[PDB]
Order: sequence, then C-alpha cells, then structure tokens
Amino acid sequence: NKSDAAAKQIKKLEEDFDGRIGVFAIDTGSGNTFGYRSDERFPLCSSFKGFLAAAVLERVQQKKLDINQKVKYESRDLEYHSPITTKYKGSGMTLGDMASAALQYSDNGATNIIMERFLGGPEGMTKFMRSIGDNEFRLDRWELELNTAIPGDKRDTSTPKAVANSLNKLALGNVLNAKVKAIYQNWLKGNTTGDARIRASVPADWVVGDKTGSCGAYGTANDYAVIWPKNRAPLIVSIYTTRKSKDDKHSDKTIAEASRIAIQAID
Ligand SMILES: *[B@]1([O])=C2[C]=[C]C(F)=[C]C2=[C]O1
Repeated sequence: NKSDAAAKQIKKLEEDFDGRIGVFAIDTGSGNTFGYRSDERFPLCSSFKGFLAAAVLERVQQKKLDINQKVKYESRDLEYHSPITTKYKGSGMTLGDMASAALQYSDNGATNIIMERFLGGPEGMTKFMRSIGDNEFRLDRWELELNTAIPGDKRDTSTPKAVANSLNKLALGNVLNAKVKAIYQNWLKGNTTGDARIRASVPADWVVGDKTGSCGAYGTANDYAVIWPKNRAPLIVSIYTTRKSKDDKHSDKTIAEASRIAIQAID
C-alpha cells in the first residue's frame, strides 16, 4: 500500500545517483517493518565497529574482561584514521575507552587491537554475530583492507535486514543486562560521525544512537540507528549504499533521504 510508494521513491533515489540503496526499518511499537533490497549484500565498512563494541561489552558482562583494564600499545604502528588511539599512545587506554573510540570515532587502531587481543580477529567477530542469530554478517579481513568494497565481493558484507535485526537484539533486546545495555546505548548515542546521515532525517529532539560506515571506494557508505521519538516506542533504521564506479564518492544526503523515506514507510 504505502509500502509500494516508498519503494518507488527509493528506486528513484538510487537511479538519481546511479547506485544501489538497501534499507530496513522497524517500528518496535507496532511491529511494522519496511525493506528495500533488505536481503541484498552490501559492504560493511566501519559499521561493524558498532558490533565490535557490543562484543566487548558482552565479554565484560561475563567477567572475561574488565572495562577498566589498561590496554597498552606504545610500540604499535597505528593504522590510518586512529585519531583517539594516537593521542593516548604513550599512556594507553582502558578497554572501555578503547571500544567506545572504535565506535564513536570509527578508530582503526582501536578496531584492530581489540580484534587481535580480545575478540579473536574477523572470524571471532563473525562468531559473535552468529551467536546473536545473525547468519548474513561476515567479517573476513582487518582494517583497512576490508574497505575495498569491490562490486560482487561478499567479503565483509551483510544485509540491511540482518543489520537491523542485530542492532535491535543488541540495543533494545536480551543480549546485554540492564547496566551494560545502558552503557552500549550511551556509546551509540554519543557517536560523532553521523550528523549528516540518519540523524539528519529525524526531528531534532528525537534521541538517536548510530554507527556510520564509509569505504572510500565505489561511493560506499552506510548508517544504522536506534531512534527514541518523543511519545513513542523506538525505531530501528538501517541504510546501506554503493555506486557503480570505483572513483565515486559516497552521498550523505542520499542516506539522509533514504532514512526519511524509510521512517515514513513504517509510520
Ligand atoms: B569507516 O568505515 C572507515 C574506514 C577507513 C577510514 F580511514 C575511516 C573510516 C571511518 O569509518
């Protein structure tokens, strides 16, 4: 019905920028969902870093790791785009701060250190997702090589749907106890890279938590978000985009729009 109209508009939008748009959104109040290409594979980019953060908090809650434990890395050669790890190289950082840095500043240093020392690499990352009943998600490579975003390449991809369900399990559901879920929420709420994406699509007194991704190839970018409107149950929104050519740039505004259309569909 209204579902058919939102698909028209999404279709228009991707043809407008000569690329591919994938959306999944859920209204946690009514059970309403909407998907456009919600089953197709898209490159993850930094977006899995939000799940990494959750996988840590999981280990913390089972008492396998302490959120305050020093993590030192003074001799490491820090990957490109390590703004937070770089400023604390000489003192180190707590496991908590490191995890949140991976999520809030998309910190590559934070990402790889955590996966090599606590999470058991990409395979370990994949295993974490399998354990929340997400079968699409697959992280294969490390930063930065995982961001190649070659069309057709299934490495380091998921689907909008699977990303939506996962965020929902993690941000709103059963996986984390009350105390830890709260921490996880605040981490997403404090994300700094997502102002022009899903956040731009919502009334500015809704509370949003998000994690963005940008590949730097094939104009590949994404965002996923948990949203608390004012008088209303939260929404989950998940938007993934690619473009036809290698040199193409990502489009914040397209994701913004696709979020806008998505949210109207489940309204
Ligand atoms: B994501 O996705 C990424 C990757 C790489 C770089 F350099 C940056 C970033 C952000 O997010």
